[PDB]
Amino acid sequence: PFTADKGKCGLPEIFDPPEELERKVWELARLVWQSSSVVFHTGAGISTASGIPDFRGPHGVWTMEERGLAPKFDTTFESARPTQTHMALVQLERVGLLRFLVSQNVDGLHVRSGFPRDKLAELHGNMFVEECAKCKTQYVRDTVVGTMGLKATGRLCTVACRGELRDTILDWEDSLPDRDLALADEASRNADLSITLGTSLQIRPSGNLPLATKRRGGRLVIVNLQPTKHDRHADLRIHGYVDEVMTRLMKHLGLEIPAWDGPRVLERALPPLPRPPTPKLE
Ligand SMILES: Nc1ncnc2c1ncn2[C@@H]1O[C@H](COP(=O)(O)OP(=O)(O)OC[C@H]2O[C@H](O)[C@H](O)[C@@H]2O)[C@@H](O)[C@H]1O
Ligand SMILES: Oc1ccc2ccccc2c1-c1nc2ccccc2n2cccc12
Ligand SMILES: [Zn+2]
Repeated sequence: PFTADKGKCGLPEIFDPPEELERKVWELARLVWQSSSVVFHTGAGISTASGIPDFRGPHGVWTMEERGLAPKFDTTFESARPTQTHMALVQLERVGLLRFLVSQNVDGLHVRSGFPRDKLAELHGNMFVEECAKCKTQYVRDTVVGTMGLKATGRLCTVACRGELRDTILDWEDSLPDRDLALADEASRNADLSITLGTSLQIRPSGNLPLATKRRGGRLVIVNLQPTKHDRHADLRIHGYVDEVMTRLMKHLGLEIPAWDGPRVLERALPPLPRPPTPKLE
């Protein structure tokens, strides 16, 4: 709990220089174009450009704690805006290029960005979500739910039930949600491309799921400023800021990154929108 293993923290950052970075994002476009089933895995580094520190970055929560310093937030969770990366994931799902979204983040931003909850697994919980112990109904709130560790929040279930409502923030000892894990695992297994964004992949089983894509010939892309636990298994590793990678990628793919209306919850994925025709890849 206090000696929970926080892994390797504050490893040096890598910057692919510009021409190498262009070449690798073109190759990622290539693989997106060639794949039948793309699953994206996200961690805390997709939210740093919205003011939320990561865990193991140079100024991450655990990194800073190791040296005696505090992490720094430049927003609240309620006032955080989804990044260019978050919104690029919203679009890729709408046009049928993303089959499933696995996230370790609890920051609420994927849900708030409008991303459909039935294509999303929130492996570590979501701080805006509470869950009824009795019927299992979830409530996506507009403010962070006061507690962590699957505790009672003090509110009751309003289903047509009075069950105790609890947070969904897993503690060190707490097993992952079975639904979310089972769907992330299925998705990961059947995917032919897994792309990891802003995770150092050190937590298991979250960080292992991208490797499942390797099983039957799947390709694995890792996008991260630091080294990650599975770098050697990656077919491509792109060392850059994820917003810069994603914006380049979308431009190659011929897609706009859509506008954020403010916080919205979408339960179920809408019907898929038209998307550009695919280039010839010789
Ligand atoms: N803007 C950026 N662009 C690219 N990479 C980034 C950026 N900012 C940060 N990174 C990289 O982002 C990576 C973020 O890695 P970690 O900080 O381990 O977060 P996790 O999501 O995998 O943490 C897993 C869980 O562990 C915790 O205990 C909680 O339970 C978490 O749910 C770093 O390697 C950064 O270099
Ligand atoms: O619990 C969350 C939840 C979400 C986050 C998002 C970004 C960065 C840190 C956190 C944290 C984190 N967790 C802590 C757990 C135990 C002790 C201190 C923690 N901590 C301090 C600041 C942020 C956090
Ligand atoms: Zn209930």
